[PDB]
Amino acid sequence: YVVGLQWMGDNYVFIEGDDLVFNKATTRFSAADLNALMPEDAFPSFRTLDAGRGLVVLFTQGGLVGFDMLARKVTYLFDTNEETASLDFSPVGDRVAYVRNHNLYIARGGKLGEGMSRAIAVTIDGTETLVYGQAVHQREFGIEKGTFWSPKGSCLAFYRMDQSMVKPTPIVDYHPLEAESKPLYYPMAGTPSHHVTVGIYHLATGKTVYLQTGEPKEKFLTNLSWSPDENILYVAEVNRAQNECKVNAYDAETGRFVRTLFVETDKHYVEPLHPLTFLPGSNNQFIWQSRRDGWNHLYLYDTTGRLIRQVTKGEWEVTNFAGFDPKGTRLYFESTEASPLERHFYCIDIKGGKTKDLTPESGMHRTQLSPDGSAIIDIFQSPTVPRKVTVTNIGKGSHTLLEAKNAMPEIRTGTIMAADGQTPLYYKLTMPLHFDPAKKYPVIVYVYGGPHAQLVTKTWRSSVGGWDIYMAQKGYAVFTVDSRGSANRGAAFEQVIHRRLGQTEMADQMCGVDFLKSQSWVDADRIGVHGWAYGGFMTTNLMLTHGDVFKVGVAGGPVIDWNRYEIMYGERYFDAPQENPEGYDAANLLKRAGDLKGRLMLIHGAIDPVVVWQHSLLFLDACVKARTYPDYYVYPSHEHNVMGPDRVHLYETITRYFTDHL
Amino acid sequence: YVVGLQWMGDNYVFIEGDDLVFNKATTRFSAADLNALMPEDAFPSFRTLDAGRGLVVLFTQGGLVGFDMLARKVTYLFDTNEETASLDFSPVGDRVAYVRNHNLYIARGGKLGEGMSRAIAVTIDGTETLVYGQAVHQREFGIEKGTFWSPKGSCLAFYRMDQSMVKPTPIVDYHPLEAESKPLYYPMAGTPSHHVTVGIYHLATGKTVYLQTGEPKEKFLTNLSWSPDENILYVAEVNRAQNECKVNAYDAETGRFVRTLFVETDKHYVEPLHPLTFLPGSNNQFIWQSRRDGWNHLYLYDTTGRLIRQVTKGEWEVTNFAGFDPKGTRLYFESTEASPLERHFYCIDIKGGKTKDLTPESGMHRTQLSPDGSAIIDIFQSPTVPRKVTVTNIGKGSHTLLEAKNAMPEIRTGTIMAADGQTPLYYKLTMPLHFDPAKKYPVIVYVYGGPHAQLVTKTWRSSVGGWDIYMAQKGYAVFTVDSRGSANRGAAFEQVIHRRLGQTEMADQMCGVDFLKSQSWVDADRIGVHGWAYGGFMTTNLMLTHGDVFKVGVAGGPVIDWNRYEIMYGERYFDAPQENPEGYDAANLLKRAGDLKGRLMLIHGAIDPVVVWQHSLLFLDACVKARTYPDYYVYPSHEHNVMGPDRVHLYETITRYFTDHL
Repeated sequence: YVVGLQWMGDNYVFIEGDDLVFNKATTRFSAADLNALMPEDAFPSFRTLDAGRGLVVLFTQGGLVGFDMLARKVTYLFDTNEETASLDFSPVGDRVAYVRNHNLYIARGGKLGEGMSRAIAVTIDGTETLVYGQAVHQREFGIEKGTFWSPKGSCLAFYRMDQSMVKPTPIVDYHPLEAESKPLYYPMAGTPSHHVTVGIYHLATGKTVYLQTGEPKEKFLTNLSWSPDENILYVAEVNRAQNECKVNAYDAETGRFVRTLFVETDKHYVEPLHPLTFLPGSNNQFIWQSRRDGWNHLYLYDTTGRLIRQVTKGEWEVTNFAGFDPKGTRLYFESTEASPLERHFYCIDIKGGKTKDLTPESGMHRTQLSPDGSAIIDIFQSPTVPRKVTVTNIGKGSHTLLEAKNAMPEIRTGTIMAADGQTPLYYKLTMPLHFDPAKKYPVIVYVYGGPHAQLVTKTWRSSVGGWDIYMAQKGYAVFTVDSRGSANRGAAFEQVIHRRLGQTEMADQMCGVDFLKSQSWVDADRIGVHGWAYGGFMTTNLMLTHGDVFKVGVAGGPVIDWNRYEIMYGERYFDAPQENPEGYDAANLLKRAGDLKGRLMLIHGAIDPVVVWQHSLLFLDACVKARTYPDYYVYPSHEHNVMGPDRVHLYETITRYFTDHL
Repeated sequence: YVVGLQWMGDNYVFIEGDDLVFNKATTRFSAADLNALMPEDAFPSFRTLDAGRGLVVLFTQGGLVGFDMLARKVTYLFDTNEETASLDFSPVGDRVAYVRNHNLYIARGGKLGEGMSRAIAVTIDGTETLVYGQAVHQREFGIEKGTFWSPKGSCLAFYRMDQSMVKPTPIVDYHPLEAESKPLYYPMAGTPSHHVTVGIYHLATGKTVYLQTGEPKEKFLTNLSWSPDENILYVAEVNRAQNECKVNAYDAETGRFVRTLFVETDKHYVEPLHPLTFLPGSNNQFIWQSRRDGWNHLYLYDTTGRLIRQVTKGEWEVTNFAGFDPKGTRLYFESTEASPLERHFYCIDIKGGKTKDLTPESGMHRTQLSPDGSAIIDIFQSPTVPRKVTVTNIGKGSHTLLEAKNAMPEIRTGTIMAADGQTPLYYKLTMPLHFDPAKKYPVIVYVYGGPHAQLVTKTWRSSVGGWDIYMAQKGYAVFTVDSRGSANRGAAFEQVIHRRLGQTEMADQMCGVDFLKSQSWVDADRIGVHGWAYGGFMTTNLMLTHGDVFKVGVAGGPVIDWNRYEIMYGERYFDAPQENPEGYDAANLLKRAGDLKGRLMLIHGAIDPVVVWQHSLLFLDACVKARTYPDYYVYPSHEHNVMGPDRVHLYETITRYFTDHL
């Protein structure tokens, strides 16, 4: 990454230590010039709010400074009471919503000099048991926050989560003299889910209204989408069985149910991940993403509920919807049409038809469509190309903004059949530094395998934070393969795992082993395995299932008993435990601890809210009574992943463990 | 141990599967004959209540059966509501006191056939924050329970512990679907102690009275001792500085303070461990144990507070007071007068003078003085003798009841100077199985080192649960040495550690190393260390202090930061942390985690209430940030020590760790 590249109206900006170089399709702006315009070394970090209007917000000791870049003027001063995590600025740019001590507030931006005004408390009965304005449903179904402003800043929609009926998991903080425990309302598979409702605060009247979403109370309220009109608030409702998704229209004034536009079901599960996105200047048509036909595509609906058409279609998937052209006759997006291993920015006619790849060079393309929808910033990188920024006037020439190119582990890539004998799996093989084919090196299988992830793509070097490359330097070869269940290969490719977590995944992973055994340089007796989270589940499951093949493994934050995983994610792929005993039992690693004959180290972050510590601890417990002997390590200060400098320590631990036992 | 040997009036009993063979100085009693006398394979286990009268209690599915052995008659039936842990039977043998759901109750024994009567609730406002009738002050100062009956069963004294001012430590139970947390009111060094008061329930009137023990509320109320008279209730009060012990007399009728018999102080700390024990048929004289002159001896006091004399005296210590002769002219006891490495049962004149060793054979003598104070059962064992039961009519011959004698690790014993160049330390050395002096074996130092313990004594084989012998079989030599601070060597020998925990102990332990380096067969580069609890503290401290000497270690339930150890024990030897910063800082292993260069494994029982889990977890945390790499293992179901079959697993883990890294 090189100094935050992005759009500012019709200018594409990027920093330069002390400078913020604005350019087009050219003029600087120093941290100094900026300070000159402030009230009270390099260029300060900031969050862009309105790329188009160039409005941004600067974080500074005491309040936030709204600042306009295209007009170099300080917009407003906001006082959030030192709360930044939940900051959600009104689209009008003059107000910001945030959560503080369980409640939702709206601080009004104060003009420079004109004085500040007391923030407004939208709610006042918030609690650790009653959460307001924050992510809900375990951050599934695209939910990343809990506040939603109406297009015109007239209303502020927000979640209200009653989790008082959820038996909590303790999260211990071991730093105080005496350790302190805070409860974590983590709803486990099969247990009563939390109860969510959507409230709507009207800035004008200060009046609040909750959508009459009805019963059952556990209904999953996802993807809130306001109407450009602000009269309707759309909600993508999903049932507990997660096999039905009703998109409903709600009266934002009264909260009354208006009607169901459309419903979509699926044999295994439906999983809405994006809001409705209306066409520019339209209040009757909107684009909706669906994976209904086995591939995520863009559909053009009409607020009546009538499907006008499926804009994109094919055995590939849209991996990001960037938007439209000013008129709204073309849709821009990122997809795997070129290859499951690549990402290209496209552009298709709103009427459908052929798509035009705008970033055809083989590799990974991460593109940013400009505001005026004309130009395009493109950051590319392939196995051969480290990076290559390319601002482009859609139509004109493609002025390159930056190009680069660089003993190291040889990385090989190939394909192999999955355990079904027909499905093509992709793998990346990191050869040991100073590889000598005369030799017989030890190999470690790095594995995730779970849904929503794809590890093998045409990128630059590693795609696992460089752990593979680290290990390769210590003499071990690392191998990864996106087994069935992995992402971006279509619904059929993924859903095969339904109700049978771990089964096909391992069957496919063993095909990755056969491949490795086919290499002369592969020492079939020194095969290891490593993984985190879902990869932890796999690493352990593999060692207990194929104790003869894998000698050593290290499993971080491993899911051991899926009955203890969250309702939302867990139930989608496994279904409730009461309705699928055999599936759950086959994956309950606690039941097969006695099969641990090799050397395995579980690693966990004590205050982990994703995969509760209990998982790895209970495994150890099962081992004590089954008389098996795993190893262990705990990071008391970390949650799910060890981030920051501590990661040097994590890598050192994981690595040394293999150099010690593999 | 061979079928519970003990006294029953003038008979010495011991079981025999289905039989209970009574004998003298002879007749059986079958489990069958017994069942014939019950209301509703071998001989049932039982708790003796009155050895003299032969009264016992049998635990049987539904209630407890009081039974008389010397008269083969069922005394009473007790209904405790399935509560056994706290059972404390009235000396009258017809009533039992017990705690159930925070409250104290007294169930009356019901005669066979005559019907049962509803138990009486002495208290009713008990809580997890207000504990009634249980051990207090962290089970220090001899406190093992919280109920004390008056000699005639007229009154029931009991502790009332208000711990609401103690910040609790969580104890997580990871077995339920979602882990559950119960608070543990573990008062850490320097924090507010709990508030204890002694209540007295009068069976006759049902009236209750609390001793007016006054202020400060943190006063340690220890060693409650009733007067044979039942009018006075004696209490050994200890201050927070633990340098003063006032023995006070209290009116059992009103609870009013009567007077202070005597006070005893000490430069470092005073530590009362036994109640007052009046002379038979006397209400004015009682024996009191003190270590006031640097050695635990028996003192003869007068209820006025006047010291009549010091019955026993010498540079040895009384290790157990068995009692007197019917008349009360001789005291019987166990001591180290023969040698700190042995235990002999003695007998001295109440007037003082020479002591007569009644069990002179060199070794460990565990004796039981008969009720009529004439005979004596003696279980002996030495390095050469496995066991040797010996019933003896004090004066007559010594009829032996059982004698026994048996490739194995050669155990050597010797002495070495402590780091002060003058004090004699004793060690036990377990040689590796199949020792060959031509060789150079690796050695592991097993260490406790803390106060109140003595590992090196003239016993049979190991004296560490056989772990030394286990390791010796896998090629490693194990060495232990009772360093200064260890028990039974006098106050001066122990107190040297005061305010400087870990310092002299290690200095002495390194003298044990020099000794080992003096052996040709000792491979000076393969020296390890193992310890539990205080031994964990030592093991870690040694590896961080002498990283060059110790290559590998395993520390179970280790105290790492003494600021997190209980007030009672901790403050006695270290004094408060606020008054001894340097002492505490020098022992705060968290401060020196960066010095861990060798391989160390901490082991802990998750629900450990002695050494809170936090200790080892924080150490790991300190290591992550100091960039050092220890190993780890947790037993989620265990407390301080892994007992039962699981101990096979513990031993296997500890051992394999050394065979892997040492």
